[PDB]
Amino acid sequence: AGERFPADFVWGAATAAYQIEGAVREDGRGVSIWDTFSHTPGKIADGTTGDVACDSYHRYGEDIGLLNALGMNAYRFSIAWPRIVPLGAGPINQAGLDHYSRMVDALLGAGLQPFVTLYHWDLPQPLEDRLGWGSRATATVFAEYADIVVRQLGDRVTHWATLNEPWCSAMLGYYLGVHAPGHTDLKRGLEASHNLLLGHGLAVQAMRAAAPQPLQIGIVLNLTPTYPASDSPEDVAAARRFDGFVNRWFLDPLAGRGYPQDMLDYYGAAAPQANPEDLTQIAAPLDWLGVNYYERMRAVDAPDASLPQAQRLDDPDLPHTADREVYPEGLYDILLRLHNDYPFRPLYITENGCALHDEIAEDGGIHDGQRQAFFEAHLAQLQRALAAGVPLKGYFAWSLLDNFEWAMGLSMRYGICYTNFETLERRIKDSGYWLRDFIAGQ
Ligand SMILES: *[C@H]1O[C@H](CO)[C@@H](O)[C@H](O)[C@H]1F
Ligand code: NA
Repeated sequence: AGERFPADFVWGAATAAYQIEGAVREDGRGVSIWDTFSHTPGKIADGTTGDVACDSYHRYGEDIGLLNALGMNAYRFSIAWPRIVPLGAGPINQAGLDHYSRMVDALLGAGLQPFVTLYHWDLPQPLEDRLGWGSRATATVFAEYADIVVRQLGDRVTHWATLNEPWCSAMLGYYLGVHAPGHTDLKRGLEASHNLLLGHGLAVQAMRAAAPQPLQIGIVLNLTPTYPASDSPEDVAAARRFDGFVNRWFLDPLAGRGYPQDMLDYYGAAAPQANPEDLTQIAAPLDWLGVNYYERMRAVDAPDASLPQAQRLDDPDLPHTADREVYPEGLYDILLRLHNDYPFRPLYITENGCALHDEIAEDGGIHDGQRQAFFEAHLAQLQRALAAGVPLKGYFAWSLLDNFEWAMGLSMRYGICYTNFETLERRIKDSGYWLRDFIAGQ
């Protein structure tokens, strides 16, 4: 494959508001489901919360300094709905909009294109009190929030994503209970998935009407390429079920193909009520799709397990990070599939990276060679994808800096920059210097 990326390729790093900002009560911010969840004893592995995190509400200028030192040309970050509409449904908080306005101006002044995520999991708690993503009304008010934000910032921000990883919000938040709000019911999770998709579609339409200029609007999906452990009917069916559970359940309705019928049959009475009107809304045309990629699923049939009755067959020969199996070829596979089998284009890699047991060494650096190798290998797969015609326009490393990693708290470090959570000092890791020098060469 090729050596060089396009001259106008987007090179960035990514964060999310609750994971980095802190300042959870400042300047009118409301309570989010992640404030409630992280303050519930036992939900976070290490007793931490997002109360301070990286203090990026006050220290985003330091984050900009890091992006500049890395030679990036873009920054993917989220806007906290609790800062914009603290009650979820209700009046706006101009102080919240002004904060992000200043941030956007600081990014543009630095030559960093803002790639804004509207929803990165921090649902206002008052909406969860009224069933959260279990209620259609949450979709409606999400679109109202999207309208307000674009009205004020859309003169400067062209590239917007509605949702980050609706599979996580629905299935981890309402079915498996490991993410906020922490419910454990399949029917509620599937209902949440529909109202997330509906909220996405309503927001796209609202954003286009509210925008002062044409916008490039996408959605961001985690995708897991799935492979049967054997060619038996049982294992192949398990792979199809897992592929439907994570990938096709979201890709198909967004593509105007309805929900996948095999999954509707498998889910039975737990499937949501989806009329043709909702599906037309959900398929609101998009300008790009964001792909979040870390891992494959090598599936074996698991009849006694919870739905989708498919377990991972571990490969001890493959490298593992602090929390995941490394399989770079899956990134090529999933992109080839999107390019040839689905209508979304162009594509951005909106999240890719890894977690390691990073420490500051005696010399002062962070020697994260496995993370450097992770980036090198995945970037090579992107060159293969580009060679095959995949319309890939950018890449965002997850994450700019170590941050609050959801149910694992501050204990799971994904940064290309190290965060000292006691002093708030950031330091570039060796992999970040590698990205800097690779990008500079491009
Ligand atoms: C994508 O995955 C990373 C690692 O688990 C999370 O920190 C991000 O919030 C999620 F969008
Ligand atoms: Na390892």
